[PDB]
Amino acid sequence: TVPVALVTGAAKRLGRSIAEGLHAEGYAVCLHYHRSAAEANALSATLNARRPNSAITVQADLSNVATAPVGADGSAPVTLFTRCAELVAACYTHWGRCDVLVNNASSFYPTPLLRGDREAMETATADLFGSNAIAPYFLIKAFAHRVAGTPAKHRGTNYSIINMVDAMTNQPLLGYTIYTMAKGALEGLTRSAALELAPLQIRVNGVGPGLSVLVDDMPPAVWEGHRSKVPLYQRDSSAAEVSDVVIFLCSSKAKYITGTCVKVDGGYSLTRA
Amino acid sequence: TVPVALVTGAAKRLGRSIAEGLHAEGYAVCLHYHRSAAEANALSATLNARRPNSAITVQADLSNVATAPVAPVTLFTRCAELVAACYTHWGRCDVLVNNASSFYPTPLLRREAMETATADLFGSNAIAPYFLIKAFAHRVAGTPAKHRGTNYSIINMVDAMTNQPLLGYTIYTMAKGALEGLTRSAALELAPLQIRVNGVGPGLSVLVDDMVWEGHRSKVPLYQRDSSAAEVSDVVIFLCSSKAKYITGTCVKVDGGYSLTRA
Amino acid sequence: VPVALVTGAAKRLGRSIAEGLHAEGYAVCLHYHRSAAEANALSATLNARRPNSAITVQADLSNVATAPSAPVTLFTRCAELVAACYTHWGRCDVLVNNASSFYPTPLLRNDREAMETATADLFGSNAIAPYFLIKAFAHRVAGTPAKHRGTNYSIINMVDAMTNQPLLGYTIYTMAKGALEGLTRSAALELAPLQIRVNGVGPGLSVLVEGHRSKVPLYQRDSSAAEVSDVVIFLCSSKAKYITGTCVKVDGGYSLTRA
Amino acid sequence: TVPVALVTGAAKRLGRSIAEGLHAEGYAVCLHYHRSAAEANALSATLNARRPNSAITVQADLSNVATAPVADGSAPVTLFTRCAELVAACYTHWGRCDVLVNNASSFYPTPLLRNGDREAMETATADLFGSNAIAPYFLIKAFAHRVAGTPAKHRGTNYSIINMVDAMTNQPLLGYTIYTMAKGALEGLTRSAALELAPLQIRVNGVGPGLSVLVDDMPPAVWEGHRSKVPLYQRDSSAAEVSDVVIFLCSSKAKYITGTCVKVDGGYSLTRA
Ligand SMILES: NC(=O)c1ccc[n+]([C@@H]2O[C@H](COP(=O)([O-])OP(=O)(O)OC[C@H]3O[C@@H](n4cnc5c(N)ncnc54)[C@H](OP(=O)(O)O)[C@@H]3O)[C@@H](O)[C@H]2O)c1
Ligand SMILES: NC(=O)c1ccc[n+]([C@@H]2O[C@H](COP(=O)([O-])OP(=O)(O)OC[C@H]3O[C@@H](n4cnc5c(N)ncnc54)[C@H](OP(=O)(O)O)[C@@H]3O)[C@@H](O)[C@H]2O)c1
Ligand SMILES: NC(=O)c1ccc[n+]([C@@H]2O[C@H](COP(=O)([O-])OP(=O)(O)OC[C@H]3O[C@@H](n4cnc5c(N)ncnc54)[C@H](OP(=O)(O)O)[C@@H]3O)[C@@H](O)[C@H]2O)c1
Ligand SMILES: NC(=O)c1ccc[n+]([C@@H]2O[C@H](COP(=O)([O-])OP(=O)(O)OC[C@H]3O[C@@H](n4cnc5c(N)ncnc54)[C@H](OP(=O)(O)O)[C@@H]3O)[C@@H](O)[C@H]2O)c1
Ligand SMILES: COC(=O)C1CCN(C(=O)c2ccc(NCc3cnc4nc(N)nc(N)c4n3)cc2)CC1
Ligand SMILES: COC(=O)C1CCN(C(=O)c2ccc(NCc3cnc4nc(N)nc(N)c4n3)cc2)CC1
Ligand SMILES: COC(=O)C1CCN(C(=O)c2ccc(NCc3cnc4nc(N)nc(N)c4n3)cc2)CC1
Ligand SMILES: COC(=O)C1CCN(C(=O)c2ccc(NCc3cnc4nc(N)nc(N)c4n3)cc2)CC1
Repeated sequence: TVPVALVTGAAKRLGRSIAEGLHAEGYAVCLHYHRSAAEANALSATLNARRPNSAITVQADLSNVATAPVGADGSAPVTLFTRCAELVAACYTHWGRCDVLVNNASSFYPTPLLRGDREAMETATADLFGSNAIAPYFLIKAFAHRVAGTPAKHRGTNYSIINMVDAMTNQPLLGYTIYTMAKGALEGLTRSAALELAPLQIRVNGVGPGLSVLVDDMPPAVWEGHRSKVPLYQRDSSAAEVSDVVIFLCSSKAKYITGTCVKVDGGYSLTRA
Repeated sequence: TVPVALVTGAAKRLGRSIAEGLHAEGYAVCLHYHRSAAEANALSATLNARRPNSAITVQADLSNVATAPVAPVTLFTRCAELVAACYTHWGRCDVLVNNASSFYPTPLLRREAMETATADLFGSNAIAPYFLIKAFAHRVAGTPAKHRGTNYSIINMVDAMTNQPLLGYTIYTMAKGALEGLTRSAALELAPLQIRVNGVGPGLSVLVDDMVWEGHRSKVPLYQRDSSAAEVSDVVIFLCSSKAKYITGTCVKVDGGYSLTRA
Repeated sequence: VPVALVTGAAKRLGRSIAEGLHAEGYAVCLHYHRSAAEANALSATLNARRPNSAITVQADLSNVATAPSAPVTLFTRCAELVAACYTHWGRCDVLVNNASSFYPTPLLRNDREAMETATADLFGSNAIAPYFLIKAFAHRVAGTPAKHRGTNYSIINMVDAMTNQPLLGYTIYTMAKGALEGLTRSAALELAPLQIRVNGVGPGLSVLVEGHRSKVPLYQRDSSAAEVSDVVIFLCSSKAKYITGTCVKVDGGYSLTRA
Repeated sequence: TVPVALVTGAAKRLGRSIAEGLHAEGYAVCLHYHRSAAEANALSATLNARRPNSAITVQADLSNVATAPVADGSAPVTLFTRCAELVAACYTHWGRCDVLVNNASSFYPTPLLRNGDREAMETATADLFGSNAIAPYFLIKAFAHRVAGTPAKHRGTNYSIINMVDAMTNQPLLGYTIYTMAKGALEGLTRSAALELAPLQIRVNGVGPGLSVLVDDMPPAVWEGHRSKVPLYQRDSSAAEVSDVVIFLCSSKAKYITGTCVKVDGGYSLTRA
């Protein structure tokens, strides 16, 4: 009877803020994580403490690789598609529903054209394309099938899919090609899924941050200079300044919106060198 | 500290729903109208009944023309006077919604009406907005930083569908392209004053039953209908809320996936 | 012998476009506003290489009234431009909307008349004159009996690669270019049945009158005039006959940059 | 002395016309193919007949799969390896590669929604993404590497990369999600590679057809019905109407253009339902 949100990469930063923002609205939240088990279980505890049985954690590698079956007798590697189906399944198993999907998990590191390895280049392609593009596709598919399979009478009235894209990829970041192409893929998914799932009343939108919760592992004057180029406030956003938009888009007040993106970027994309 | 919204073309349809939506969030509302005096006054009455002194009306032709006093008055002056009306009455203006807009054909293919059409469609949709944003920014720049609002917001009502131009509506389409440029340019220049500038583009919203009505309706992917006024205004209201304080220079399409379509 | 009308033809890109079209065989109507000397000299060069292959026509393209029956509107001056082509050579196959004022209209200081002249000048040259010119052009074609019509009608609007990344203080200019982009799309749709193609070409930084230069990813300079005009010429060629309603950025990657 | 173009999926339709159009401008042309051996060899023969040693054919599956071991004896060949060998082929035979056209592309439905069912699935993802996006990336990588490796004194003066994108993908075709995502990934690559390869004076641009040489495998009236939708001419383009734009972009006349797309669609993207 309570709406259910699945949030990938939910353990920290903008994914946490999204899970939290949805939770404040009344959602039960499936918190996905890959490597951040401690932070995800802690976040779950906070949410459950405020409202019993309003959170769970599920672990999955969203890289475009087949994982190992759980080396022994009777099985076959688990495809990304299956791990994605199981994520959505986790929501139906536990709460009997899934109303909101947020595709937030994403790897982000350089793949330069101009310059051990083989494994680097192979793994990077799978990981960056998986997390940013191919997993969202399969996740959206599982999500869609399970609404299609729900008798109209038992269906939700506010199905929403949010894809976290990037406001800045038309102005690409030097050396981040695979990432950038993956976000471009994700933007196509938004449009194409919004079109094909319209008859089911599944809305599909994007939210593209500019600079948000900027990692500060660098000279302060450099961190500071990066920041200062956002026209608005001359700083990166907080997590909530992004997650609040995600929340609105999922609200029944946004039910005519589909197939679109909202940049949250402090006018950063308006800039030129 | 009641914040003040100026909404152009506020008397009916989407402008009314925006005035109402902002009113419900606590704004005092300057309702601009041109010809729809009766409807604007009635709406002001509703809002004032709910909350005393929370609404006024001001009349202005937003066409790019000079008018008379019975000095012809230029569009720039009428625009400045709109923003000034807000300061005179409540001593502030926090929100501006550029909503008023003419919309009729200017076919390229089968000089009196040509020029008045140009002035009207360009003025309402583009030039008046520019002047309004100018007046708005000047009043803020002139307010000592101590006494400034904390959530200045300008929303331009654009069009989701103008990349897929409506046949025979060239001037209108160009004016909306001009408005999109104003959104980006104003968002950049006013950032240092923390004035956010965004657009909202409806697709098909609140169709008068021109008969065919079912024709257009039926190729909106989402729901196969046009939107209600609130389905648009709610987005406007969000964009004006402090929760949307990192958003500037951008547009939100409210079109039910309509722009995703092809012939 | 096809005819091109080129607004703002006296110097810089307008001149390189006139020249580039002339080298392809076009007769060229060179429009100018103030640059009479330069336009007449250019016309002399072109006529010397090929007799009667160029003329000059003067018009303020600002959205004002000027000079006489009674005040002459922008619409009329625009019609007269296209008419000059038909009168002299009995045709007009290519239109290039190139003429364009470009100067600041700040929202924040750092009155009035300067603003109401600026509005009419920047919107007129960049957007309103183009519309009327496109209108005049389309009517002359619609009125030509089909068997007597050209086979490669082309309109090119000079837009701006960089206006999604607005130049600080240039709001009316930017809005006018956004207006011109809509004209491109709208005219391309409505004139398709007459086989009039309508496209845009957007320079980044071209022929600067260096800080800015060094910011361009490709070559770290501004373009030459020909680096822009050659694109225009291609779009006008029969090889480009399936292209309409689109823009080409000629910007050296400049619009790919961020601050 | 003679500039060299590599054209992927060159055997037929738009890729043949591109190879032909480059050939007419003086290029030697590496014509890659996958399943169309006969057409590619026949096209090579025409080009060689017209100008001796001005064409070669080379075969590669550009699907994102590992392939042809040394019956085997050993290790699987990576897509990246096959891609590098394509560009290598050009250097081995003619000592250069000036132009790369990423034209090969698979195109068939991947519906979100229902009514070889997971090999099909898996092979669709690798094939659509591979041909349309991942192989282009690796090809662009190999190409840039060989230029970077060329002493500036032995470097060509007109290096050009063209990615065949799609004018219509912002108006997505119902049921072709993966294809659409893949083209959005290719658009990312265009922008990103244009930025990163600028310092080596490698230009990187896209050309997006609307409807070109439309397959007529359907009731005439339905075929006529589809073309009739194009506002310009009410027909699909010919192959040359597309390839001539490609050729222009590669010409020295286009040397200031990089990081952009050119729609060749007859105004088709300007339409709405
Ligand atoms: N922050 C920004 O300035 C910014 C800017 C533009 C766009 N965005 C987009 O906004 C979203 C959120 O931003 P963010 O900064 O919060 O993201 P983030 O901190 O970089 O990480 C998001 C989460 O994604 C998960 N992830 C990465 N690769 C994965 C894989 N192979 N399999 C499963 N999960 C994987 C990680 O989960 P675990 O820790 O559990 O392993 C990570 O915690 C991302 O999609 C991002 O690309 C962010
Ligand atoms: N409705 C849609 O499907 C749709 C679609 C795309 C975009 N939009 C945009 O959304 C906004 C609102 O849509 P709408 O249908 O509610 O608007 P609307 O009914 O067509 O008109 C809005 C108001 O604009 C005022 N107006 C028109 N010309 C004016 C002028 N010369 N001077 C001063 N006021 C003038 C009129 O005020 P008076 O009645 O007082 O004279 C009119 O009531 C418009 O900007 C529109 O372009 C709407
Ligand atoms: N150069 C660049 O870096 C750049 C960048 C982006 C876009 N563009 C676009 O490309 C085009 C050409 O650029 P450009 O630098 O060569 O242009 P430009 O030198 O600034 O000026 C073009 C011509 O426009 C004419 N003009 C200006 N105002 C006019 C008016 N009111 N009525 C009639 N003519 C008027 C002038 O003609 P007269 O001299 O005869 O008076 C001028 O020579 C322009 O549309 C421009 O916006 C250029
Ligand atoms: N035709 C159109 O209306 C249209 C519209 C929009 C965009 N485009 C784009 O323009 C380009 C050309 O159009 P087109 O219609 O000529 O293309 P096409 O006929 O469908 O096929 C292009 C070639 O791609 C090759 N290819 C497909 N999958 C491959 C793979 N897994 N590995 C290696 N090669 C593979 C095929 O080569 P083999 O035959 O040798 O196996 C095929 O002949 C494509 O990128 C397309 O996306 C075309
Ligand atoms: C080779 O390295 C370089 O050339 C630069 C890359 C940019 N750089 C940065 O510090 C930096 C970090 C984040 C930037 N963008 C914000 C962003 C975008 N997308 C993201 N996606 C995910 N998944 N996670 C993020 N944190 C993220 N951040 C931009 C620049 C310094 C070194
Ligand atoms: C020459 O006439 C024609 O070719 C068509 C034009 C489209 N048509 C319509 O009924 C129609 C009406 C509104 C349409 N768009 C919605 C829209 C967009 N912008 C607007 N702006 C303002 N200011 N007001 C509106 N109502 C408005 N509506 C699209 C088609 C039938 C006749
Ligand atoms: C208030 O002044 C300023 O803030 C800056 C404005 C930018 N500036 C420049 O030197 C400058 C000049 C041209 C620039 N863009 C190229 C451009 C774009 N459009 C044009 N349109 C026309 N019609 N003519 C041009 N020359 C032109 N140039 C960008 C920056 C220094 C001072
Ligand atoms: C599930 O099937 C359907 O719903 C429709 C799909 C569209 N359809 C078509 O006949 C069709 C064919 C090509 C269309 N687009 C042109 C196009 C775009 N990209 C392409 N890419 C490649 N690689 N090859 C092409 N031939 C190609 N064609 C659009 C519609 C009929 C059935």
